Amino acid sequence: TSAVQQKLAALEKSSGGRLGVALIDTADNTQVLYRGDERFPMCSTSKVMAAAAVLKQSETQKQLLNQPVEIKPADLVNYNPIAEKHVNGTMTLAELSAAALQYSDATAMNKLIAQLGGPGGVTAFARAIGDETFRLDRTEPTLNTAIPGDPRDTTTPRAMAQTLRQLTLGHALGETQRAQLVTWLKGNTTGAASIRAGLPTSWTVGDKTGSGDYGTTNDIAVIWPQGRAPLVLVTYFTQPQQNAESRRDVLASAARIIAEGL
Repeated sequence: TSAVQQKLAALEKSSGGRLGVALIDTADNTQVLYRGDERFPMCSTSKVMAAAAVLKQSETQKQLLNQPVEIKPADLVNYNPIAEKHVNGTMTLAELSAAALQYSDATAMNKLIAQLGGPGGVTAFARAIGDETFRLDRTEPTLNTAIPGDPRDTTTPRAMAQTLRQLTLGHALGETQRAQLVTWLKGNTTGAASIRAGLPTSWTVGDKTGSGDYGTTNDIAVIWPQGRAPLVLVTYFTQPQQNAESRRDVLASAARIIAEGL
């Protein structure tokens, strides 16, 4: 095993949970995995797939991103920092995608899932871009529940890193849509303590964090270092106790191991 794999095992051993990591280095297309084929609960990170799936709808539905969507009182769920300002008003699908990605607005995610025809529509998009692993089964606020061994709303680090790469660096989206997804991810407001905390400040990062119960603490990132080609990094972490505390710091450590070791 590599020095990196030994460091990630040591990190998990000290962490009080189960760690999954996938790194793709687009310089030479090498991949480094830790528990890369085990399922982990996604929580907020599934917002990337929903926003992307709406971006893909917009490739053929002109002006879709600018369509107003009513925010109704029944839509409010567990964390609504943007949508709670718009009840009985409207937000466009672009505003909903920005709110879900950059603030982790759960109401906004439920509107995106509904725009796709439910959780099966988000999963259908994953299958259409070659992700056979991702599954979304539920909606907010139940997506924040991360019961050990439950395969609902899970993916694997390997699959999530491949999909994230195809969405941001590859050809899964149209050029305008890919750029918009990357812009949204670079403007995330919730990631300062997670992968970003383990990276040199000069590197450009787009990411989506997530957290839920079982102390589930996640982050998926695309990283443009200086001096080398971009990287894609996924870090999932979940713990055995239902009310375990979030460990953004473990994700920062995994990011540091990768940034220093590859």
